[PDB]
Amino acid sequence: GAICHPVFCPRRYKQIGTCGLPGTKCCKKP
Repeated sequence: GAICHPVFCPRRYKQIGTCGLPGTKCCKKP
C-alpha cells in the first residue's frame, strides 16, 4: 500500500497516514 485510503490520486504517502483528500487538484506523484 502507498497511501492510507485513496479514492483518486493523492500525492501524499502512507508513512504519515493522510487518510483523506489532501489535494485532488494536484494528482502529481501518487
